Amino acid sequence: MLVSVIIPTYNRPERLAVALQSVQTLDFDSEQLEVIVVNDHGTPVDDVVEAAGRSLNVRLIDQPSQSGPSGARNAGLEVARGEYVAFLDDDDVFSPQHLSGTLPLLKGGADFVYVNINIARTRVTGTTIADAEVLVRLEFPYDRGLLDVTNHFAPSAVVCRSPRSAGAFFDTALGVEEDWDFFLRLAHGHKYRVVHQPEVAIALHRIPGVESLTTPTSDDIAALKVYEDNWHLICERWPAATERAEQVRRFMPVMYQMAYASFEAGVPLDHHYYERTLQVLYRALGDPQPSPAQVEDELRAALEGR
Ligand SMILES: O=c1ccn([C@@H]2O[C@H](COP(=O)(O)OP(=O)(O)O)[C@@H](O)[C@H]2O)c(=O)[nH]1
Ligand SMILES: [Mg+2]
Repeated sequence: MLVSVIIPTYNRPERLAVALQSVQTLDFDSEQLEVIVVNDHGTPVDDVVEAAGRSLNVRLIDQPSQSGPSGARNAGLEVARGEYVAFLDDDDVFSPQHLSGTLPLLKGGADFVYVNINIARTRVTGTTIADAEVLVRLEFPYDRGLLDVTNHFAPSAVVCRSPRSAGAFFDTALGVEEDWDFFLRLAHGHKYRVVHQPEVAIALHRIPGVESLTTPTSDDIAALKVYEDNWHLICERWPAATERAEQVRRFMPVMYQMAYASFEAGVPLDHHYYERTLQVLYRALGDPQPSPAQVEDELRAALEGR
């Protein structure tokens, strides 16, 4: 009744079990918690979910077709009983303080809370986040409209007042930045009151692999093209609610062009170039307004590695 956790999962049965165990080690009264696991028509997860059910009130929904992370999260939102919903992607983990650290804010009058994010480069558990290898963390306060510029967190970091009660859902046409579109839909479409909670963190696993052993393929260009396209899509859909954020939006195509040129020249970008761009854009939104040529230079240093 108090909290529903929504875990969409697709051919990751091993990682799903790590995510579910991180729910089992929540410091929380399990009487007030329901877990909804949504299999997006991948390989079965009944055994994983059966195991977690020994300690949790878990429900498995089997999608009859692969609909995407948007479709699968909606499947969970439609059936969620909790006053508040907490998203968890099957390859991230909660810290034990995930709900004890956010629920006071939601009950006190927030509708939307996001916590710090540790971008973990090695696989960790819910009780072992501090053991993660971490080069960058997403800990941006909510005082400059960075969210109006571009996405600076991920669903696993979000606890929010029931989107079904608001009639607010994920857009199934978006396969990338669907979460950004959704957060803007709550914040601007439904006037959710957003609050940052820096005392709580999750682990979001971004394990490097082969790409930095090879070079930019024409698929890094294809994927960025779709990212760029959806970014323009959502920008048109949700106008910035401040003129400063509206001006800083114009830096993202500058950054995209820099990225394309690098890819085309066969030169890889920093593995965290997006997150280093967040830091540049967060500065461009505040304090004294830097010049546009200074910011264009910082984007350069951000995409290089420095
Ligand atoms: O067709 C898909 C692809 C992914 N997912 C789920 O959506 C979440 C986010 O997917 P992923 O981790 O690949 O997203 P990213 O971290 O790249 O945003 C995970 O729980 C996936 O299992 C899904 O339900 N259907
Ligand atoms: Mg993921």
